[PDB]
Parts: sequence; structure tokens; C-alpha cells
Amino acid sequence: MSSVSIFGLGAMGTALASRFLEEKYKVAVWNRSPEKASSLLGKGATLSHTAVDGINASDLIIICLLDNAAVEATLAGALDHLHGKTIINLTNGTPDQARKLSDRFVSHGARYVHGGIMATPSMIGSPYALVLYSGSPDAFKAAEGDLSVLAKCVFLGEDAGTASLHDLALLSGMYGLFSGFLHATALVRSSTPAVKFMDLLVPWLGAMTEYTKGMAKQIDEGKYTSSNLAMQLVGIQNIIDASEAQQVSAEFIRPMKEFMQKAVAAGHGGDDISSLIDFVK
Amino acid sequence: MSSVSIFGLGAMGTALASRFLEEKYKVAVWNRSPEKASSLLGKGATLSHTAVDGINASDLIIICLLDNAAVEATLAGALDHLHGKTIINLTNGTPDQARKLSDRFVSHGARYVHGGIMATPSMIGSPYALVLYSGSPDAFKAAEGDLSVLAKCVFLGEDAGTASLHDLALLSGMYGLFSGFLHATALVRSSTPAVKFMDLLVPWLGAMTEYTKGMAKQIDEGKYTSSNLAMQLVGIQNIIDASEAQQVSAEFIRPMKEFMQKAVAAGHGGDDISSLIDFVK
Repeated sequence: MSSVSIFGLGAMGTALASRFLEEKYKVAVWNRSPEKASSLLGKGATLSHTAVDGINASDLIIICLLDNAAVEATLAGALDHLHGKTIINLTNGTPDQARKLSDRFVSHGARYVHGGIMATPSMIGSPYALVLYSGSPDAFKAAEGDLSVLAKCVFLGEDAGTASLHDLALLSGMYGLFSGFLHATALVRSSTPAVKFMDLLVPWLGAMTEYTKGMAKQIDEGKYTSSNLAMQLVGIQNIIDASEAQQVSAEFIRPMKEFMQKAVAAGHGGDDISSLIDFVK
Repeated sequence: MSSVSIFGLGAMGTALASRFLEEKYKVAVWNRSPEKASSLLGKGATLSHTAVDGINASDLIIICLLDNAAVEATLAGALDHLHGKTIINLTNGTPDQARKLSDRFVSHGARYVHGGIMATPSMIGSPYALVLYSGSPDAFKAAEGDLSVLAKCVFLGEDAGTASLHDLALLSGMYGLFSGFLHATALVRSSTPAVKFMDLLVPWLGAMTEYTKGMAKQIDEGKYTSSNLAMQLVGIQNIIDASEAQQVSAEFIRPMKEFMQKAVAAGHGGDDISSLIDFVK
């Protein structure tokens, strides 16, 4: 009934194409490595032998490649075919990269929206997958019926770079959590195995994730006033001292140490952890 | 019907004493600052005018002070009264501090268990509060009926320092999460307020907390094999580059950058984030 053309059959691109094929769409695929990776022929995908063929296979083009440089290189010989196309670029990169690509594609007669896929491959099509989108609003509005088979859609405005800013923000959250998981699992390894420890760590991270809601309210009010910075810096020293005694690196908690120091210096020792928001500028 | 004696009426100690008084226990309290902080007289607590009186008020002594040095200083003039007492020390510190205090109190005829309170004051008495305990098992077994009015009880063995090791591990987890929350809320501040952003951040941290269960299974199996380290280091560079362009510090993610580098060098570029566990030793 309707069509789509996908660029990239890594793990994420393979999941987007599978899902369009389950939902009975006509699907063209461009595969970097057809010699070793599946082109999903069995499920009904049609192989795009060149980038030009991939652009001519549909007016709706979904790009999922390793980086924004690989986007420019893959399409360099096909800019003349972009007139009247809608481009959805889900390739990971920076807001600046997305503003420059948007400008280039619009100059060739195309409309552009960028996306951040907030999901693993296996989550694609489940109610837990989310994609953030920004750029051409007419383009998003006409494509949303198709894009909603992958994931919940969140459009957050006309700047082609807003979506990548939110994506990188959420990933810097994830890397903090993973830093915590690693420091914690290492410190305790000598006494309890990782899987048994998860019985204590997972509920505690759920309780402290709930506590961050409270901290966000403090940041928007500008409150901060009431355990405080002063008592928490002695808490951090204990973790460091215990870390060295287990022969475990403390590098992961050193940045938070530095920010808590800079804040007591400017007289914040009686305020909460929310107060650090002005010191990370 | 039964009794208890508490040392410390900071925010946490006040919550332990309140809770014992609601549950109809006879409660003695030692207060560092009776001139400015409540001694809970209204709810029926009795003020211990000296540390000796506090030790003689009950055979069950619960200590909740700022640090393990303040424990030694507060009780220095009362070591002769410890014979046949059960000491529960919930004061934050290192495993070594807890082994040394245990040895000292046992030499004076007392039994010793250390605790880590995994809770805010307001959580005390709720089904979400947890306390970790370690040291004298006869002492824990006789006290548990009383200690269970505060929180779930988890005893994890005879070493007086095991409880503090687990406590500091869980707090290093929390500080990773908070590092993530701060890096994320700052990066996006220019475009969306902290409270609105929580609509995206909280579900994403729940999804990635679930993903750590998978990583713990990989660490205990020694697996690691399958997005990999190589692609994630370019992901981290984007966050750094985007961070500098928003005038936001990237210090929080630099330690994870260093550990991911050391691991590709020893040929781990195709393995998962679980693989970093051997590099934090």
C-alpha cells in the first residue's frame, strides 16, 4: 500500500526495515556489506544497487548509518535526485552536524527531519521505544503515520539540531548510570558476585531515580536549601579510601568531588546536590 | 514493654527515635545540641545528660553520628560501662574503621554489628527502607525484632566491615546516576526546563537500569561478546563536542572515555560495556 527506502543494515537499520516489512510496507534497502550481512530478501526487501536507486525507490528516505560523514559520502553522487524527497536522518551525531546537513539537503529541493532513536534494536516496534524528531514540521506531519510503527514519536520543533541535543543529553545520563554500575560492581566483587548484588543495586537506583524528580523541581525554582554538600564530600572521601583499599579505581567519582568543592568555596556547603547545576556551566 | 538508647539526633537519628517512640518502646536519646535541636520530649523520649547515662539507659545501643571519629570521642569517657551491651553502629564510614571499632568494643565486653542505612530520613518505617548489617550474629539475631520496625533487615555475615563495603558500593552507584542527571539537565537547559525534561529522562534511566541486569550476567559468565566499545567512543566524542558547544563541562564522562580507550588497546573494541569490569581494578 505505501513505500519507504532505508539506508543502512547494521543492527538498528535491520530492525527498522524488518518492522516496515512486518507492517506490509514496500521496502527498499541500501546495505554497506551485502556480501556478509542479510539484505532481508526472504521477508520481501528489494536491494538498492546504488545510492541513486535508493533515492528513486521512494519519496520517504530513512537514513541509519554509523556517522554524519558516512551520510555525506554515501549520497555524494546522488544530490541531483533529492528534489521533492522527504529525508528522515536517524544517524547519531551533534546538533551542528544536523544543521549543516539540513541546509545542504534543503538547497537541493528536499525537506529534512533529524531523529534520536532512544532504544536498542530489540525494542523497535514495542511500546517502550521512543524517537525524538526536529526540523521540517510539514515533513514530520506527513511521515508520522509511517514513523509511528517503529516507536512513540516526540516532535520538539523546527531547528534540525534540537533532536540531537536531547539524544546526547539522555546518553550522558545513561553513561553516568553505567559509571555508577561499574564503580559499585567492582568495589563489592571480592565479597558478592555481580548478579546477586543486583538484588540490592536495582531497587536502590529506582529509589534514587525517584529522588532526581525532587532535584529537578529545586533547579527550576532556584531553591536548593535542604544531608548537604559538606557531609556528602566526607561520604565521597570514604568511597575513595574504600576504593583504594579494595584495589579499585576511584576515577569515576573524582569529577563529582571537584564540582562539590567549587560549590562549598562559593558558600554552598549547606545546600543540596541540585545546587551543582550552575557549576557545570 | 522493651527499651532502646540512641546516640545522635541529626535528621537520621531523629527519624530512628521517632519511629521507636511510635512503636511504643522506652527510648533514651543523646543529643549533641540540646540548645537548638528537639530532644523529642513531647513524644516521650528521655534526655541522656552524659554518654555514661546513655550506655546505662539500655542494653541495646543504636549509634547514628556524623563520623566514626565522633563515635570514639563521644564514648571515650564510658568504655568501662560496655560489659554485656549490644552496640548497633549505623554511622557512615569505611570497612577498616568498622573492624577497628568492633575490636575495641569487644575488648570491653560488648557485642558489635555495623549497619548501612539505605534510605532518607522520611523513608524510615516505610516498606522501601533497607538497612545492611554485619558482625556479631547472636547480637543481630536478638536485636532483629526491634531493628525491623525501622526497615527491611539484610544480614550479610560476621565481618564487621562487610556492611560498610556494600553501603559505599551502593552510594558510588547513586553518585554515577547523579553525575548523569547533572550532565544531562545542563546540556539541554538552553532548550527545555529541568522538570519538563524529566518526562524523557526518568523512563530512559528505567530502561537502562533494566539493561544493567543483562550486563551483570555477562560479568559473572565472563562472556562480553555483543553496538560495541568502538562505536560508543565516537558516541562519547559527540557528547563532549556538543558539551563544549553548549558551554557545559564534559568532566563527568571523561573517566568512562579513559576506561573505554584502555580496553580497545587490549583488543576489546568488539566487546560490550560489561567488559570494562577488569579495567577498573
